[PDB]
Amino acid sequence: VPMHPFVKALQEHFTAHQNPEKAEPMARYMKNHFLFLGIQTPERRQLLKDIIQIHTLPDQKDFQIIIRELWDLPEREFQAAALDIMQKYKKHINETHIPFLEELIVTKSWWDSVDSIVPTFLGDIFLKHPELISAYIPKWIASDNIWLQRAAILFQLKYKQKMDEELLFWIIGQLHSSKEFFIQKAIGWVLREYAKTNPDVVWEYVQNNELAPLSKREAIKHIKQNYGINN
DNA sequence: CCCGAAAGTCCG
DNA sequence: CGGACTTTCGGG
Repeated sequence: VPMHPFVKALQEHFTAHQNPEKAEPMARYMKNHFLFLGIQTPERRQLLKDIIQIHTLPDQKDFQIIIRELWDLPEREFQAAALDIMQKYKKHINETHIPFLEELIVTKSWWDSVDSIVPTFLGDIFLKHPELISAYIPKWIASDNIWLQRAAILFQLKYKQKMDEELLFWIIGQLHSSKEFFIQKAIGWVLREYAKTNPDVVWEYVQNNELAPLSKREAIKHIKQNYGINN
């Protein structure tokens, strides 16, 4: 069965505008886990737009198929484009897509893809269906996969006043001993971000609970100005 | 334009 | 460890 024509067209059009000179530092930035064509986001967005203008966005029946086929291509720009395309199908994504999103998180995994899946797509789903959080988050924390663990930490990133504080701090407690940079840093990020909404609660938490040095430092990067640094 | 964010390197 | 600095991207 041939590649979906929309995906074939995108592959052809991206490849015709590849930049091997830029591809080398772009690949180094992601610690050489992926090949790159060398196309940065503004042009990549336009090249996708070109193909949508010519071919139209595929019928929603093929949405998951398109994403998978792009996910399976070697160069990282195709996963970046896949996430752009998923946003165009946003209104069609719901709680039944959580396993599909899980599988994107644990394949071709790195911070660039995972951070574009978790606080937005999964965040929105669990905001609407908070009763489903306990069907997934305990498994993610217990798994060997650091990107599912990072997903558990960051899905509430943008919740602001809708943050479930007890849940957030419980998740962080489960993962606070991790020696993995991407877990320590995710903990720092979500605390720093939530501190923009509720600085008193984050300050109390970090002064009175164990965290990796990196996590605490990142958490209070801004709010330490509000409370001061004791001698 | 600006600022803040994932990262990243380089150094003491 | 953590500070100083780097580009790229999202967003006000």
